[PDB]
Amino acid sequence: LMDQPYSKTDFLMGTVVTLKIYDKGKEDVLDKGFDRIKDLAAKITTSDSEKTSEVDKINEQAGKKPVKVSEDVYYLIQEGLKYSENSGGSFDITIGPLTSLWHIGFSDARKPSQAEIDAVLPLINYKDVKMNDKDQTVYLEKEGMELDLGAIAKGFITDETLKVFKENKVTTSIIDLGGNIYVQGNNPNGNKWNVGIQDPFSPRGSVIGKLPESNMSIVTSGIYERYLEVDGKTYHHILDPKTGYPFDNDIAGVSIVSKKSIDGDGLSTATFSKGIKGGMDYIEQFEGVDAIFISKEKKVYETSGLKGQFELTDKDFQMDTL
Ligand SMILES: Nc1ncnc2c1ncn2[C@@H]1O[C@H](COP(=O)(O)OP(=O)(O)O)[C@@H](O)[C@H]1O
Ligand SMILES: [Mg+2]
Ligand SMILES: [Mg+2]
Repeated sequence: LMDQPYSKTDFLMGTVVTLKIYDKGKEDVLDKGFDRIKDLAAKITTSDSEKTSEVDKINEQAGKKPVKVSEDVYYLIQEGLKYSENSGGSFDITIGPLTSLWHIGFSDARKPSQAEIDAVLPLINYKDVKMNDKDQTVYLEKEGMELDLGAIAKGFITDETLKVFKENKVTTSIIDLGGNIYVQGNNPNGNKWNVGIQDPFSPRGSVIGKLPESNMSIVTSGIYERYLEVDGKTYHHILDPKTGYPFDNDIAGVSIVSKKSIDGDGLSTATFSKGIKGGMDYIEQFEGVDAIFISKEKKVYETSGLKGQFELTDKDFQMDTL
């Protein structure tokens, strides 16, 4: 193991992405990782006017005909439908018509009018996604429907990147896709990795504290990471598919700790829909999954798996308990 890792940085999917590998001799696995990330993102993205992705193709054939898709996309949509069901539809990968409408995080983001929202809500229904395992085809049942895999793409890509790493016998590494961290192995000095917990009020990278972790995903969401501002008001990018407006409750930010990064992303949105007290309860129903919640009043909560493990460093915040 090396003290200083092999490191590469890029800007993809609208975020800074960095990979670090500490195993001597494996510098070329960084390119294998970024290659994989780029291949997955090209299949998944809807927001490239120059290329038609598999997701784009599914969307343009809504109500028309099923679409042959690759194993990567078929798999990701299957998992998205499970998270959709498991969430009670507060998370729904068919939110596409609604997220296209606000298009938060792009220079043309806007607050649509209620009448425009009302027109797209009847299109949001994960149950209208028709999978065929035999054919490996995906069919949206009604015209107008749009898939949006945004809320699970970085988790899936992280896990797929780790698979690339393990295939090349990488043992110690850090994968950072902006709002997703995976830490593999331990620090070369033998300690667990000290994972920063994001300060939801400050730019990405600022932290309120550290959580020691090894071989774990940490996924972070917050009310200010991608948002729109108009008339002195803020609209973040995690939308209520039943309302058309961003979830409004006491959560400022949440970091979810799990074995798989996709479960991190997956569980993120149903957690936002439930608030602090309800989101902790939801997370307590999932074995091997925990969370640190940060409320709008700057108080910090741990689920049972994590109780007493977060090390708070920012005095503006305070540990609290239900
Ligand atoms: N309720 C929802 N269910 C499913 N997907 C959503 C929902 N709201 C927004 N999305 C899509 O998923 C993305 C949110 O992903 P998330 O992981 O929470 O943010 P980040 O990209 O900062 O990690 C949005 O940008 C949008 O494309
Ligand atoms: Mg997510
Ligand atoms: Mg994410």
